[PDB]
Amino acid sequence: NCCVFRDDFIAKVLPPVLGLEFIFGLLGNGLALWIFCFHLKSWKSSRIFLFNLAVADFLLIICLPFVMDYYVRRSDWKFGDIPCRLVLFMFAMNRQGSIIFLTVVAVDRYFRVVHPHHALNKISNWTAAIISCLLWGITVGLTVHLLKKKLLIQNGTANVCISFSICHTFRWHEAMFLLEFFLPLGIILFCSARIIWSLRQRQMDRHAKIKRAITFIMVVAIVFVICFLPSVVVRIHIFWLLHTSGTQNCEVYRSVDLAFFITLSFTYMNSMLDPVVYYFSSP
Ligand SMILES: C[C@@]1(c2ccccc2)OC(C(=O)O)=CC1=O
Repeated sequence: NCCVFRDDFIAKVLPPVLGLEFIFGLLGNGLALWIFCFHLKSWKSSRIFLFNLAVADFLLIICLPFVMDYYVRRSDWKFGDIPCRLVLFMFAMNRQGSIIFLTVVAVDRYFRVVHPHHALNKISNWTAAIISCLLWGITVGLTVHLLKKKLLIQNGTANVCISFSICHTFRWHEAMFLLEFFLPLGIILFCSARIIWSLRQRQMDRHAKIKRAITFIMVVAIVFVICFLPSVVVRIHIFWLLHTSGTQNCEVYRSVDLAFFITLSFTYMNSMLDPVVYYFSSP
């Protein structure tokens, strides 16, 4: 009897917003994959990591119509009782996989400006594919547990495919939702701080085009914070009522859960702005 409910205001927000993001997501990341496969004449180590970033976003954009149909049925999973776990495993894997390949690019850019002579900058394509394959391995390590757990809680006659329910339990999925964001913020922000400082200490900033390069190092951090921070702060807010003054009354959870469910739409926006900021902007 965990806190699960639905409202009508979200039905006037999510179906238009989620559908609109799907149009931009498919045209953006779909076109980006076209250039990588048939227009990139030299596949270096740096472009390999960026390619995986587009694959993760595309695997999430293709699943946007399925989750969109969930709301239009008044929050009812009409079909796919077993695919409910599948359609949710493909969502957390894409979200976490995008973050992992988002920090790697930031880490890769850090080693090219602060340690120009390091041997890591000259790794061959294969070595950049063995590392990339191992990164995909750890993505499913923290996500395949969705299949083991049972899902589709029945509210009498309705079906809801939700794993972010506001119920007082030490769930690994909820805890991993907080580690997937705080830890990269301690690496992405730190790496982007030295890149925007080493390029300034050595006076390379002035009288060069590199001003644009410094600008887009901060743009990446801005997009990451805007897309993921609001979802986290409303998740921690739920934990406050869950730990103290909660677990009994479901009315206090109504406001936060509705905000959390809507704020989750911020996450599928980083999969739309990534081709605009990462690939297309760069020459
Ligand atoms: C909205 C939702 C979803 C996913 C697939 C099918 C229905 C609903 O997306 C997530 C997620 O982004 O991880 C958790 C969900 O409950």
